[PDB]
Amino acid sequence: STVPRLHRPSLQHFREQFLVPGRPVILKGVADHWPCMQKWSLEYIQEIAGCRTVPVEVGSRDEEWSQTLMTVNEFISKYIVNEPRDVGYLAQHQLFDQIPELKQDISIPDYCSLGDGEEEEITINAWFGPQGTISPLHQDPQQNFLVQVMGRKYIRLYSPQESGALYPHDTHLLHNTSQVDVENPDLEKFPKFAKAPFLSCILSPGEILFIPVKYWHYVRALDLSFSVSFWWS
Ligand SMILES: O=C(O)c1cc(C(=O)O)c(NCc2ccccc2C2CC2)cn1
Ligand SMILES: [Mn+2]
Repeated sequence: STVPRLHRPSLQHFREQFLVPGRPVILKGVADHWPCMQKWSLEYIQEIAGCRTVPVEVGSRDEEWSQTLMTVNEFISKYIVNEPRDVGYLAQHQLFDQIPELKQDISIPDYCSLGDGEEEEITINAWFGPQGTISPLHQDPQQNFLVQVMGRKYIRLYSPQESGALYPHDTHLLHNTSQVDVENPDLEKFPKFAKAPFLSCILSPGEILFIPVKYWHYVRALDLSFSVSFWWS
């Protein structure tokens, strides 16, 4: 079944029915009027950040992801517009600490204040990449508000209760990552994955997905996509 969509729910309503229990939800009417929703085009991102060095993750379309450095202009040029030869992702980067002028175009969701951490310790990451970027099925150690700004993203969510049916890697460095290709699972090797229930959604611009702490999430970009994630506790 699908992730429920709620429009500007109260802090208490979000705290009691989702944050505390750990239930995913899509929040509407919250970030749809953030400045990023009208300003951030490729033309705008180049003007404000084109000459800045950003980390980019590259990988083949069972291959393997390496990490390099290049200017935003370079990234867009040879991973977004010019019929890219490989997949490049400006992923998990604190672009807004590097570029404060872009931090004016977003805010911190008020729902974060319901956490036991400090606002200064919230990690804001930019996920800027082309159609086709795919995360592995994985779980993070903090709460997360995934704000979609450009394009859409298909996202699958498995509860932490389903960890057994997701076959996590046994190396400590990857114990938070699933061995299973979500959208083409090897059921002969990972049979328990087939009967694991899940939530799914297509996250579209203006929307915020609340990924509870340690909720397994799988993300695939359907179009040219720019997402901003808020990791908070
Ligand atoms: O908000 C979140 O928790 C979140 C969002 C995304 C996203 O792609 O939007 C995400 N993808 C990870 C991913 C994809 C493609 C190559 C590499 C990587 C890894 C970072 C090394 C993971 N986590
Ligand atoms: Mn994640």
